[PDB]
Amino acid sequence: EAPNQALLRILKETEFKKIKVLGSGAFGTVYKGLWIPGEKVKIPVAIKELREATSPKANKEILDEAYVMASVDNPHVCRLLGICLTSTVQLIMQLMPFGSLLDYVREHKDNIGSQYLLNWCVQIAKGMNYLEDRRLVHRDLAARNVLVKTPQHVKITDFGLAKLEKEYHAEGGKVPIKWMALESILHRIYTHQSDVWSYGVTVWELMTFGSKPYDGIPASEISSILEKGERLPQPPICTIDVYMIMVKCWMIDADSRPKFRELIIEFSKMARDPQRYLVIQGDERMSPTDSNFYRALMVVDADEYLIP
Amino acid sequence: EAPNQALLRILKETEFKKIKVLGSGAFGTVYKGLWIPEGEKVKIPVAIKELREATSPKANKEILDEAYVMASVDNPHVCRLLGICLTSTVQLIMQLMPFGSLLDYVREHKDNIGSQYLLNWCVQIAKGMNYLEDRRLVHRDLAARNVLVKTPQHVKITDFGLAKLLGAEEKEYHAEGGKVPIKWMALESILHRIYTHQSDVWSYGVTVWELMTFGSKPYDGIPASEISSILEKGERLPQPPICTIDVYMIMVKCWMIDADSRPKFRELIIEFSKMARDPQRYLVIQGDERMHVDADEYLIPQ
Ligand SMILES: Cn1c2ccccc2c2c3c(c4c5ccccc5n(CCC#N)c4c21)CNC3=O
Ligand SMILES: [Cl-]
Ligand SMILES: [Cl-]
Repeated sequence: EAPNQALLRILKETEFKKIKVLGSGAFGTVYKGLWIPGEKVKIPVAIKELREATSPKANKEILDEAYVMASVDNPHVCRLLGICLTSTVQLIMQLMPFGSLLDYVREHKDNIGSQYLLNWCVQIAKGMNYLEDRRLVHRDLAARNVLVKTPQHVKITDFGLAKLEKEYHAEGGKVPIKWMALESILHRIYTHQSDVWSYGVTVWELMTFGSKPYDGIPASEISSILEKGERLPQPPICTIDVYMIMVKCWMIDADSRPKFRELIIEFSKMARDPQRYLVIQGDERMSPTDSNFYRALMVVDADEYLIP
Repeated sequence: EAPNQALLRILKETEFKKIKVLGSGAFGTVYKGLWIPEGEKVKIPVAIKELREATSPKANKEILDEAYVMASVDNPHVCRLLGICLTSTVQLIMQLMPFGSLLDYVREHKDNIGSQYLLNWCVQIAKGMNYLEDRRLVHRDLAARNVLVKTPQHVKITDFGLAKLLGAEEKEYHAEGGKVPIKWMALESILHRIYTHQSDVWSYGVTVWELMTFGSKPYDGIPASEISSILEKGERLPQPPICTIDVYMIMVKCWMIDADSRPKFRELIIEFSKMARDPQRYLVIQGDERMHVDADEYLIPQ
């Protein structure tokens, strides 16, 4: 092949501070974080820290993870800012100052634009197919995990990636029942076509402007309702053609579900004529702005600093 | 062009129960069923089609394609689906025509069929067809068995399983093999697996035949393989005794070898509608003068 000249940066624990715990696992936990660096600018980040300081196998995994993430390089997949070799290893993953898409969309639903909505689907499909070109399974696609660099540019977190042979099992605790494919629910296994299922759901959240999927429904019921053939309802904005794309992602059979390269083609094709495929009231006139998540930090994007 | 806001509704199978089987196919089965919408307090009669297996993506893709068309078309003589069921084997839920296939209907009631109805049915079939020509969709399996009778007054088209949608770029669609029965298909479709709206007209001509003869089998004696020869030989379906030369002529044009020569559906509505003004003249039937908790498709619409 070719040399992987990916830079790995080692940051001191003093350099970064962890605001709050976003998620927890049997091994390791993930914190919302602020990184400073002696520079004026502050950078929002996600930090993954091993729960346990002394497990050879866990340490081997966390280093491979840091190897893949640093190895990853795509406009729509979060860059790995660096790692810090405490006894408990931590990995720093860039976060965008404006925040996540899900929150962003709820804040701006009134002013939201149809072209932007089709454009985000093409972008997420690009990151996922990039990820899938290497044999890499995201295991958690959702609108909270899609980050807004700018309203035109979004990126998806690559934390906790699993690399393939056909399928990989994953146990962490705090699992997201609603976004997972039924196959994943019953047997706790994740494939690319399972990730597509989560992709379908993500698009739904975008289309409804951030309504909660299967809202007010217990997680135990969800596995059964999927067997009965219930699925998410049509987004009022959505055309039948767009909805069909979501429906195919929610097909019980894995192979029936669309492959990611397909999804990129389709959405870019619909992106050429967005107004025919998505109908939003007062669609023609609607503006880029700061976000509520971004307000709390009040920040600098990581990508701009690193450029020099 | 315009956005398609036709809406497809997902329904959990617990919402509907199946009282009885209307018909069997190798693809799968159609059930008579009562559908209760959750929350809503009405009972809707419905027909549910269910495939034999969810095993194959192609099977999966075609049903999803079929369901997409049946939801997107809205015509008074095109049967519409109420919703879909994402179960492992996908389920199709459609408005129920209680009476059944027209072909079934004609044989049982041959003694009572007035000339107007036969003309009135012909008009209605064409009207639905003509809509599908507008929608760029070729039905690809028209027969009196695929024409259902919600009521004698009203009839709707059915079984879009074979139907394919033409590309704007391409005037005609060609598909490998022939799933469909030979007798209905136009000669170009048998020889070259070519299908066009004009090829649908040919099948239309066979559907009218079936009505005018009260459902007798086309080329009833003949095995399917021979049929391609006889058409080339020039034999065709014989004059329905009830039929005048003016009406039968119309069926002749449909089974013309040259597809562009045969009538367009638009024409067929006007030609059969004009006959429908003065039916006795254009159709001769003995005793013709003598011859004449709730849910519905209507209910769903405002
Ligand atoms: C065979 N059959 C009937 C027989 C007696 C009474 C009704 C039907 C019927 C109906 C439908 C269908 C229908 C809808 C889509 C596809 C096929 C349908 N069939 C039979 C075709 C097969 N298989 C239907 C059908 C759809 N609504 C029906 O009533
Ligand atoms: Cl999370
Ligand atoms: Cl959940």
